[PDB]
Amino acid sequence: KVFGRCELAAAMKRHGLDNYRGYSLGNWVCAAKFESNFNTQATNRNTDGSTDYGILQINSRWWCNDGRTPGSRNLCNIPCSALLSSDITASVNCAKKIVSDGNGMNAWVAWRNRCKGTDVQAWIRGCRL
Ligand SMILES: C[C@@H](O)CN1CCN(CC(=O)O)CCN(CC(=O)O)CCN(CC(=O)O)CC1
Ligand SMILES: C[C@@H](O)CN1CCN(CC(=O)O)CCN(CC(=O)O)CCN(CC(=O)O)CC1
Ligand SMILES: [Cl-]
Ligand SMILES: [Cl-]
Ligand SMILES: [Cl-]
Ligand SMILES: [Cl-]
Ligand SMILES: [Cl-]
Ligand SMILES: [Cl-]
Ligand SMILES: [Gd]
Ligand code: NA
Repeated sequence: KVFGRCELAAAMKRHGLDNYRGYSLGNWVCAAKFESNFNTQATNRNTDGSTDYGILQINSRWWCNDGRTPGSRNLCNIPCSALLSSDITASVNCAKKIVSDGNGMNAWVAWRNRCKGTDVQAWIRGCRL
């Protein structure tokens, strides 16, 4: 599923991601745009052989099982395919664990380089939320 901006904002808010760990909703929407272009089915292979999955490009090295990242962990206790569903619940629940792990949203490279320090409220501007 390719979400619209306000559609994704509403879903993230409903699932409690807004202000989670102090990160306002626009941070999460901005991260999703640059990680996945709002596409739940996005997948991208990393240099080390892990893969990133879903709207927030969550990494099989630590967070989900894809059966092809030998030696990796599955700290969200999910198949990585659960992160590709039209329903973002699993991605949100796993993102909450990631952003709580000490590094905050710096875990998302596209967020650090393209969202951090910007006017992120622009990403939710105009939406009814
Ligand atoms: C903040 C960094 O630590 C992030 N971290 C980098 C790698 N870590 C480094 C280390 O923990 O020294 C080694 C693996 N780490 C072991 C563990 O955490 O117990 C599991 C994955 N972690 C889970 C987490 O950290 O909550 C996510 C990635
Ligand atoms: C192997 C190293 O990770 C040892 N570690 C070095 C420092 N870590 C590094 C990191 O976790 O990235 C940061 C603090 N760490 C956060 C956490 O672990 O959740 C708490 C203490 N840790 C608990 C543990 O790791 O079992 C012991 C010391
Ligand atoms: Cl929309
Ligand atoms: Cl915001
Ligand atoms: Cl694996
Ligand atoms: Cl594990
Ligand atoms: Cl933080
Ligand atoms: Cl990570
Ligand atoms: Gd860690
Ligand atoms: Na894994």
